[PDB]
Parts: sequence; C-alpha cells; structure tokens
Amino acid sequence: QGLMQFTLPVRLCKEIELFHFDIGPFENMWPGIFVYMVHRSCGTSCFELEKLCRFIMSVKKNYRRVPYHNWKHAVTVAHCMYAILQNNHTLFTDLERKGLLIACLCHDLDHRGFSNSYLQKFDHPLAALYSTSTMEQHHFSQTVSILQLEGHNIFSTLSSSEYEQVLEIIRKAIIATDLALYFGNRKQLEEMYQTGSLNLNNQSHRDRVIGLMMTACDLCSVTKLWPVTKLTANDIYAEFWAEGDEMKKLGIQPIPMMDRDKKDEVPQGQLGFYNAVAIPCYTTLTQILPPTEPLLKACRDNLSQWEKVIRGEE
Ligand SMILES: Cn1cc(-c2ccncc2)c(-c2ccc(OCc3ccc4ccccc4n3)cc2)n1
Ligand SMILES: [Mg+2]
Ligand SMILES: [Zn+2]
Repeated sequence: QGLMQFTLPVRLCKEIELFHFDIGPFENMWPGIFVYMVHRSCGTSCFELEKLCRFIMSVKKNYRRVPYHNWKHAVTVAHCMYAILQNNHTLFTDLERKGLLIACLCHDLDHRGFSNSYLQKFDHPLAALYSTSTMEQHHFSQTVSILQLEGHNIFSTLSSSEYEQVLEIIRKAIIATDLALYFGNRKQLEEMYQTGSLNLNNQSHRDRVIGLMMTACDLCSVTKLWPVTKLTANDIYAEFWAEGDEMKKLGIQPIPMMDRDKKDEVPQGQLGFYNAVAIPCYTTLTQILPPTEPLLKACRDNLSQWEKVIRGEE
C-alpha cells in the first residue's frame, strides 16, 4: 500500500455505485471489484492489501463450480451490500462496514448446490453436526477456518474485543441467509416499525435489520435488469432440478419447484416468490432504510416482466 488506490474503467466506476450493477463475465476482475468496494465502503486502511488478497483468493478456492451458489453469487451479494452501505453512509459502525462485506463474500462458502432439506433427507454428516440452518453454520465454520490460515487474518489489528464483535456480526449475518429464518425476522421488523418501537440503538434490533439486509443482498438477482434476472433464474433452477433428481433417487417426489418435469410452471412459481418473499423483503427494507428503494422498484419491475411471460407477451 497505501497510496495504491484500485480503479475501474469508467463504465464500471459509475455503474458499480448503482444497485442493479452486474459484475460481468470476467471472473479475473471480481477480486479487484471487491477490493474497490472495501476501500470505498470501509477505507484503504481497514485491511492489509496482501492479507485481503490472500483471503479473497482462498475464499474463491472454497466456492465450488455449481450453477448458482458459486463465487459469482458471493461477489454479487457483496456488491448489493456495498450499494446499501454507500446509500446509508452514517447509519453503520466501522466494525459493521468491515464485517458485512466479508460476511457477504463468505456467506455460501463450500456450498454443494443442495438445500438444508436435502442434506437432512440424505442424512449428510453436516445435518448431524448442525440440526438447523445446516449449510449456514457450515459456511460460518469455513469462514473461521480461512480466517485462521497463516497470513489470512485480515482482522489482525482489531483488539480482542472488536475481533469477537466482528466475528459475531459475521456469524449472525451468515445465519440470517437461511431463508427459513427470514419470514419471522421480517414480520417482527414490520411490527416494530409500525408500532414505532424500532430502535437502531437496540443491538437486538440492529441484528434484525442486518438480517433483513442479508436476505435483501442474497436475493438481489431479482433486483437486476430483466435479462440478468431471467438468465440467473436458469442457474438457480439448474441446481433445484438436480436436487429434485437426487430426491427421486432417494425415493422421494420432490416439490414442484425442484421437479424438472414441471418446468412449464416456472413463471407462476416466480410470481409466488416475488409476492411471498422478494416484494415484502424489499418493502420492509425500504421502510427502515429509505435510500434502498431502487431495490424495491427493480423487484417490482421484474414481477411485471414475469406477469408478461405468463400472458404470452414474452
Ligand atoms: C434464496 N433463493 C434465491 C432464489 C432466487 C430466485 C430467482 N432468481 C435467483 C435466485 C430462490 C428461489 C425461490 C423460489 C423459486 O421458485 C419458486 C417456485 C415455486 C413453485 C414452482 C412450481 C413449479 C415450477 C417452479 C416453481 N418455482 C426459485 C428460486 N431462493
Ligand atoms: Mg445460502
Ligand atoms: Zn446465497
């Protein structure tokens, strides 16, 4: 370092600030994109460059070549968080800014392209070790492993205190990406907001808000321009349908979402998901963090494209 400011070509330098940015198909640029976002979100001082780079490269190595839950997904979720942090400058601690971009990069480490359900039904060792949020507790465990490799402690300068706090922000952040947890979390946030009890000085309230951000970042493929959204849906179903196939081999009819024989109903299934999860998610997030409203608007836009698909208008 430390007069060594990372820069992106003009188009990326401008579009990276927007919620709907797509990080693109040039895999070798994704590390530079992430370091750019850390340096602007957090500072050039937050992390030792050599250690950050070594961390990023080990994190990348520990994502598998699955259709959806891959390194690209990791970096895409990190960028959505960067857009939130950058649109809500003053709402967030120095520790939170440090923790949340790492949490996002690490949140699906060593994902195998299967649901927590399938691990339970297959009777995978991870399901014995972690009874709920099975893959999510795994992802946090892989983060700690990588943080513990020689020359990988990016938090080296934090006090004992701060270090324990940052790893606790990351742990909760990662556990929150378990969508089964999202539903209750958002209902409580919605009630706290409407009864006016929401208080960002209550750590237990901050936790829930960061949980909702995590869901929002995780789901952020539904907040992209339609051609990105449509092509990403292909990837997520490529995994679900393989898991369906694996269910059939255990002697279990999978749910329709995972049955490649019920492909035809993708459009209607996306509609449910926009109505039941995505729209409520970005709606409650906008109420709590007004500047995140572009994510709701882009989500609404994509619901209407799926309505178009159904009507045979595409
Ligand atoms: C956490 N997470 C990410 C995503 C996601 C979504 C879109 N693009 C990228 C990522 C999802 C998700 C949720 C539902 C879904 O399909 C819903 C559904 C329900 C009944 C069906 C019946 C027949 C056919 C299809 C059917 N699809 C597909 C993906 N979960
Ligand atoms: Mg996950
Ligand atoms: Zn994810």
